[PDB]
Amino acid sequence: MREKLFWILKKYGVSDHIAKAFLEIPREEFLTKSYPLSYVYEDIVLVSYDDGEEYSTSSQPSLMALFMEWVGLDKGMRVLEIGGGTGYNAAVMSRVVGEKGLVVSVEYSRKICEIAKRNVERLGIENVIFVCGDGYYGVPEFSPYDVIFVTVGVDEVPETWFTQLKEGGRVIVPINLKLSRRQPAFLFKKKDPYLVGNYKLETRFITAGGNLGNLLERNRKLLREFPFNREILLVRSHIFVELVDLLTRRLTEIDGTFYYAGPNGVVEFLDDRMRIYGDAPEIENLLTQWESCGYRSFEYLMLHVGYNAFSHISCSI
Amino acid sequence: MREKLFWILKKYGVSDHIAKAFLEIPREEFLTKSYPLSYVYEDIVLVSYDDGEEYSTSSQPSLMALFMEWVGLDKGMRVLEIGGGTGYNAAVMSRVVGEKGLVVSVEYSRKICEIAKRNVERLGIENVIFVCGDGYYGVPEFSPYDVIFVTVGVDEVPETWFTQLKEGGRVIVPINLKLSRRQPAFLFKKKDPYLVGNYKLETRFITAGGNLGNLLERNRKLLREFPFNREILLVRSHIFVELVDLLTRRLTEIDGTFYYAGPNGVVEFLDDRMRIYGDAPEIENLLTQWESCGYRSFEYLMLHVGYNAFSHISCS
Ligand SMILES: Nc1ncnc2c1ncn2[C@@H]1O[C@H](CSCC[C@H](N)C(=O)O)[C@@H](O)[C@H]1O
Ligand SMILES: Nc1ncnc2c1ncn2[C@@H]1O[C@H](CSCC[C@H](N)C(=O)O)[C@@H](O)[C@H]1O
Ligand SMILES: [Cl-]
Ligand SMILES: [Cl-]
Ligand SMILES: [Cl-]
Ligand SMILES: [Cl-]
Ligand SMILES: [Cl-]
Ligand SMILES: [Cl-]
Ligand SMILES: [Cl-]
Ligand SMILES: [Cl-]
Ligand SMILES: [Cl-]
Ligand SMILES: [Cl-]
Repeated sequence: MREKLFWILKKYGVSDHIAKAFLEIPREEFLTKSYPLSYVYEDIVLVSYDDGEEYSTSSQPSLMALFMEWVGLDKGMRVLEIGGGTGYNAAVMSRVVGEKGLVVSVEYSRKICEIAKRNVERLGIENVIFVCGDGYYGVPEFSPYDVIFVTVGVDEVPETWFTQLKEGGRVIVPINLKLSRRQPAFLFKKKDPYLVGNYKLETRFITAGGNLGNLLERNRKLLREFPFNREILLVRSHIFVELVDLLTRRLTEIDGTFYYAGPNGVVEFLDDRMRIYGDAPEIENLLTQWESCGYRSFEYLMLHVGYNAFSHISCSI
Repeated sequence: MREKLFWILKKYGVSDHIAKAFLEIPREEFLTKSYPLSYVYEDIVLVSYDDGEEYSTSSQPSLMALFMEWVGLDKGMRVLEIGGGTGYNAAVMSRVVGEKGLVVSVEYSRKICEIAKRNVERLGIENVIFVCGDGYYGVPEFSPYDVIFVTVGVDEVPETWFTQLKEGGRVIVPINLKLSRRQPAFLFKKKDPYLVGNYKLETRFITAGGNLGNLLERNRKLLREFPFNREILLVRSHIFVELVDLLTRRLTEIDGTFYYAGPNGVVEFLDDRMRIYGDAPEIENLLTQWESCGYRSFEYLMLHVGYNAFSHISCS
């Protein structure tokens, strides 16, 4: 029953206003497959749709509640959810933001998105708008948003989301760190022209398709030919490459060699060494900042992701 | 007369092969308005043309001789002269490079250029080619050049000249500084992808027209909209802005405020600080290097002007 889930969330430290949201939405109405109710209200992930071709899951309730607590989701806010699925999380967040708030959710699968629209209608929810398409583009018509809530692993936070986010808005997002076979989730706050934030924990969301899952491939198109400049010894190169992936969103690879596709140069990353073609002073700056921060991995650094500005690292503690 | 001029050039340390060229060219043949011969050979600037609307001047002989010495002008070289005027300096250099050398001289004024052509034609000087046009473009066909010899104040050394210059080639050039309104002359040597050089002395030349005199206006068109990033305080801002003018050649201005029009951002220069819109790590690096070099002005620094590369400052 919903009561047990509500209680379990309270035990997790989830506040009353967010926990109450989970008490008001019947999770079973979002599952296309029948499960015993005792299973429906367990704090676990549930397959919500599976036809052999397409698949979707309802996320672990406590993780979603934590995400909501972390971004400070509350009454009257406007949220852009990426990876709506059959709609359960969107429905829960709709109760959190209340009647004056709004939830816009994007689902890439046409079939799954249509099922979500139906579920929203069946439950009589009037403040949840589902959009069927690639979350990469966001939904500018209903921006600005207070929060960008991502429930699918994405290669990057596209500039679209940044532009659609209010100054001071938050982004909770699981990033596909494919080069390390990991999915770290981060919490960012917008302070134009940056998203400033920190790593939170490892997550297990479905990996995104479309333009939210082909960044390496897309960035190959950004590569240009530049004359060789110089080489620089690089310690813990893999750790730095992870940081370039997260901070620049311009990392790509050709034949297994990773390259930063810069606007004025290309940086080829090798085993504890990097070759610079053209100019990439922004990469030299990240390296200096990283060195000043003890060469620690991304989990222990404050990230300043620039939009129409280069990125930087800080570790003031 | 020319005999006195020669003696003076020698007294200034000018080599014999260069000073001798001044004994072979009649300066009076390049002046359209008669002057007493005793004045013609004084070591000064003379008005060589003036129809009331347009005018040109023959530069100070010793300054030209020094320029020649500094770029190592010698026999068989190919020189691109910018700002040919009525042709006197081109003619003198033609003697230095000899029958096997060549002087390609560009003059922007159609009338003055025609006069220059008539002058070398009349004197039978055959290794001088005058081009009537904007020196901004140089003259690709006759490159590679050993030397680019500039005799007019220019806003920048365009990439065209860099491309047309041999590796190891030299450029002697007076640059129109946008802020201080001075015309310091610099000696550069090409070491792809840079022109590496140093300030030599302050000069006074006619300020170039065409694309060699409208850099601020051209760069204003390169400005783009970028979000405010951050503000950076700095001391001796004017000194730094002049270095940005010289090293980046991307300076512009609107209503008296100078801006660096960068590829990825715009830097607004204020009296005691600069505001960065978008990003300009290349400026951030020049700033750090300048501060490292003691916040000194361009006269004391080694400039590495990049072409298809960002620039750098050194002070070894
Ligand atoms: N590029 C892209 N844009 C928008 N949605 C995507 C996507 N790639 C994947 N997805 C979707 O993201 C989803 C995440 S699982 C659904 C979690 C959802 N918040 C709920 O409450 O059920 C899947 O349904 C999947 O098809
Ligand atoms: N963009 C441009 N390209 C080539 N010449 C230019 C110019 N702008 C100005 N000039 C010219 O540069 C000249 C400099 S005065 C001439 C010095 C000349 N070497 C001589 O011996 O007389 C003037 O004739 C002037 O018209
Ligand atoms: Cl490949
Ligand atoms: Cl591949
Ligand atoms: Cl670089
Ligand atoms: Cl560099
Ligand atoms: Cl930077
Ligand atoms: Cl100053
Ligand atoms: Cl001052
Ligand atoms: Cl910055
Ligand atoms: Cl520098
Ligand atoms: Cl340097």
